[PDB]
Amino acid sequence: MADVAGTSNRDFRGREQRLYNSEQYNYNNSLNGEVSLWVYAYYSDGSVLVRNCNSQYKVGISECFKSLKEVRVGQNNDPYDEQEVNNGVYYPNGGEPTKFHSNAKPRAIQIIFSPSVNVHTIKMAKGNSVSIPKDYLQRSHPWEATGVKYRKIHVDGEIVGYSHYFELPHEYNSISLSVSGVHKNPSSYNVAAPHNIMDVFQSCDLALKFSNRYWCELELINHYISAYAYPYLDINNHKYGVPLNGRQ
Amino acid sequence: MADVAGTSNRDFRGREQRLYNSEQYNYNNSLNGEVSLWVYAYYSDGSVLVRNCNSQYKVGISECFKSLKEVRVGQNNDPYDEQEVNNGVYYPNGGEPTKFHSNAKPRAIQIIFSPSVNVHTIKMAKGNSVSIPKDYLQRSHPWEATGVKYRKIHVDGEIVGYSHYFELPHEYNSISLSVSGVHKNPSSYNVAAPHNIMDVFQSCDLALKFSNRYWCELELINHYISAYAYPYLDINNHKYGVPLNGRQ
Amino acid sequence: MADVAGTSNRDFRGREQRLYNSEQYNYNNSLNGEVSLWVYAYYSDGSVLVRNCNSQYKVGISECFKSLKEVRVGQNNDPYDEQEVNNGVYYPNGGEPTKFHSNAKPRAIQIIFSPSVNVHTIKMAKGNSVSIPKDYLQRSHPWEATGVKYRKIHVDGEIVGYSHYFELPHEYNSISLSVSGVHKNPSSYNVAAPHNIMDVFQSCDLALKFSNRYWCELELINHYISAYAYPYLDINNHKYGVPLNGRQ
Ligand SMILES: Nc1nc2c(ncn2[C@@H]2O[C@H](COP(=O)(O)OP(=O)(O)OP(=O)(O)O)[C@@H](O)[C@H]2O)c(=O)[nH]1
Ligand SMILES: Nc1nc2c(ncn2[C@@H]2O[C@H](COP(=O)(O)OP(=O)(O)OP(=O)(O)O)[C@@H](O)[C@H]2O)c(=O)[nH]1
Ligand SMILES: Nc1nc2c(ncn2[C@@H]2O[C@H](COP(=O)(O)OP(=O)(O)OP(=O)(O)O)[C@@H](O)[C@H]2O)c(=O)[nH]1
Ligand SMILES: Nc1ncnc2c1ncn2[C@@H]1O[C@H](COP(=O)(O)OP(=O)(O)OP(=O)(O)O)[C@@H](O)[C@H]1O
Ligand SMILES: Nc1ncnc2c1ncn2[C@@H]1O[C@H](COP(=O)(O)OP(=O)(O)OP(=O)(O)O)[C@@H](O)[C@H]1O
Ligand SMILES: Nc1ncnc2c1ncn2[C@@H]1O[C@H](COP(=O)(O)OP(=O)(O)OP(=O)(O)O)[C@@H](O)[C@H]1O
Repeated sequence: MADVAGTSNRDFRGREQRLYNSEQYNYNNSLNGEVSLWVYAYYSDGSVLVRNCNSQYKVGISECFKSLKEVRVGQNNDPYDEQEVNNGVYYPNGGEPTKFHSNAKPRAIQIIFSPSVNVHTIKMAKGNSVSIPKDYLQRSHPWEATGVKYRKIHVDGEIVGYSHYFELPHEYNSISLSVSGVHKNPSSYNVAAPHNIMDVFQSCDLALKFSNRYWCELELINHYISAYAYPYLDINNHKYGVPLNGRQ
Repeated sequence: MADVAGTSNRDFRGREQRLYNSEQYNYNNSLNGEVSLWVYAYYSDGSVLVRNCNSQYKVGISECFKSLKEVRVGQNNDPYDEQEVNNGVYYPNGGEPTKFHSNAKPRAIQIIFSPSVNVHTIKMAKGNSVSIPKDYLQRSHPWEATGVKYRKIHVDGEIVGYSHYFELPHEYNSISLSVSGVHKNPSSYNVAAPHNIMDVFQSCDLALKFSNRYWCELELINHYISAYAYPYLDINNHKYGVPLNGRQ
Repeated sequence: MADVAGTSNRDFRGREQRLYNSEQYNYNNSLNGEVSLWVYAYYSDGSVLVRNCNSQYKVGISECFKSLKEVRVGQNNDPYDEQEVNNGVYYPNGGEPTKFHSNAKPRAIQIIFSPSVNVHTIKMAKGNSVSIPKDYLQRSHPWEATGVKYRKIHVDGEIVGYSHYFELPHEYNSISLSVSGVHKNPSSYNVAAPHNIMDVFQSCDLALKFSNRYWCELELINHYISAYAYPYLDINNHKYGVPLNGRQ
């Protein structure tokens, strides 16, 4: 005898490796492929809650003020005091917690999409603590289209995902949050027109969700992001992901 | 320069105020606007759980027997005994709780929609304790269309919302509950036909939800309803809401 | 005369009984009828979690690794240790629980549909512990169509439901799970084309859900399955259900 490895056009092992990676990249971008969304809530103790949803055609996550708060499973969370925090955040002077600022409040949110999203379809409702998009329902558009703010996460010249990050450093940064994006579809075949619409309804049923609180960004990077070939952007602006298209 | 306030057609401050209010009322009723649903569960201790959802195009809430039960966050809820209540309510003589009637059972339900709902589209599945609409699945239509029972909440001659209220005073009033309504659309443009269908799918992702148990109706009126310009109807048939159209 | 019972074509009581049963069977199969899905998670202590959803047009259930785990309401569940189990199952050697195998892990899953499902529409995402269908998102089709594996549950010659059962006997059988099916529609009228599409969106709102952990299969058979005329298949391959069509 056979040709020698890495010297000719008959390194079929090499060609197959490149195709395997290209096939995965392009399958993900096909209408048969996943589109995925991660919402990361960063807490002052360094821990990070991730909410993930993976689905065909479109994907979303919807959270309220309470559901974004840090919960340390199987440890003390002062649940009564934190309900009083909630009452005090839903209306000023509306509660009697033993604290001014709950350390269970997120300090920042990172939204990441898989590279298979179309950024023009991204929608976000970053609402107030009682789940209104813009102060009062009567004046609220139920979302903002924020795609232009999404940064490409590049690795080795390939877009491995998209990130929108915003800090919540101020005491009044008390939010509810929903996010939605639609899978790429450069064809003119509408996946939700009658020929395929019921499948999109089924995709709502079939969407897989994951949630966990990791003790720190290092642990998240190591045992979640890297383990499962997900894209990420850390606090030092370091990009993580696996470039696949046309690559060995 | 200038004319004197409140004496001529050049009180532009006055005209702008009236337009600001009219714009909010009419924006809410546009296809860009919210439709909102509140389900209030009233408990014997005077507290009130609210479940709220705010979304474009259509909105709904789905609860089971268990999820409607009173939960006092961070206080004693006798969770084992209340699981035995559940077993005893799912099937007669099916549990061994230390009580005949759980005070965590709702005594009444009020369903309120924003004025932007079309009442003809309202659907409710008030089912039994195991989440069947009408005793057995084989004979169950999955909803009832109850719009004709909805009372207008009028303030200053304007409809600020719609209410359907039913008490659960009897021991056998053990329910599951889902409710759905569609945003007004007097146009013939179908928001869920192919030109806009994927946006309606995204609205399912983007819908914002809120839940809280207020200690009493007074507190709910003060720190939830009134604070956020929501419609309400209290036990004394008093109407709450903010009239906007054509008004200063 | 009157004729004597059970001797002539004028036993109208008999004819009405047969029609009542036939009407229920056939109503369930009409587009006005329910389609229902049950996911049973079997634990080593003999208890069984059921997740049920009942809805018009289509129905689904989506669970993650954590949500399928046994929770004994109001009893000790060692929540910190079980969070460490989760960390250790999401990534090998990723936690520090006091055990090798959590007895809260399901030992098997049974998926049952009502007889009103079309088995060709059934879709399942049996994913890994972090909610990816097939190891990595890039290579994952978001479901498998498993209808050919569904066994008919026959009683008295009638199909009363469909079952797909799989054991999780191995230590590596750590899963996430979503399942979806569409209600029979032998007509060519698309329930999700524009004439009726918004109603299918409302059905997503209106779907009723039920969850409970029964202490054993006997109790489930007695107080859930049999009580509510649901189909079932027990560990000894015994079929349960109520035959209705053309029957008294
Ligand atoms: N492209 C390129 N890579 C370099 C160069 N010098 C060092 N490198 C390293 O080599 C890596 C790329 O190697 P290859 O993947 O085999 O080069 P390629 O350009 O992708 O060529 P093909 O994969 O054969 O199409 C990069 O990640 C660099 O870190 C250089 O001059 N050009
Ligand atoms: N319309 C009306 N309001 C009265 C009358 N007497 C007292 N009021 C009070 O005045 C309020 C309405 O005042 P306005 O809003 O300025 O009157 P309006 O009829 O709405 O007239 P415009 O807003 O200028 O179109 C009501 O809420 C009443 O409580 C009356 O005779 N007619
Ligand atoms: N069909 C049938 N059933 C039998 C026979 N012998 C005993 N059985 C029992 O009788 C039951 C059926 O009785 P029926 O429902 O009145 O008989 P059928 O065949 O359904 O007749 P129709 O309901 O009048 O149309 C079955 O469940 C059997 O357990 C037999 O020879 N033929
Ligand atoms: N020294 C080099 N000279 C020329 N081309 C390079 C070199 N290093 C990498 N490349 C190529 O340039 C392209 C971009 O790779 P690069 O490593 O810059 O991506 P990146 O990970 O986004 O970089 P960075 O994260 O440092 O901004 C790839 O096709 C890669 O093969
Ligand atoms: N004394 C009055 N004489 C004439 N018109 C009035 C008077 N008070 C209010 N109105 C007008 O009548 C219309 C209805 O207002 P009204 O206060 O009756 O509404 P409402 O809040 O539903 O009343 P209620 O709650 O007492 O049934 C409004 O346009 C208002 O400006
Ligand atoms: N002894 C019998 N002789 C003839 N027909 C019978 C007899 N028993 C039942 N049947 C009929 O045969 C058909 C199938 O009934 P059968 O009891 O076999 O269904 P099944 O409950 O699926 O049976 P199994 O569970 O034992 O496999 C029905 O129409 C029934 O009336």
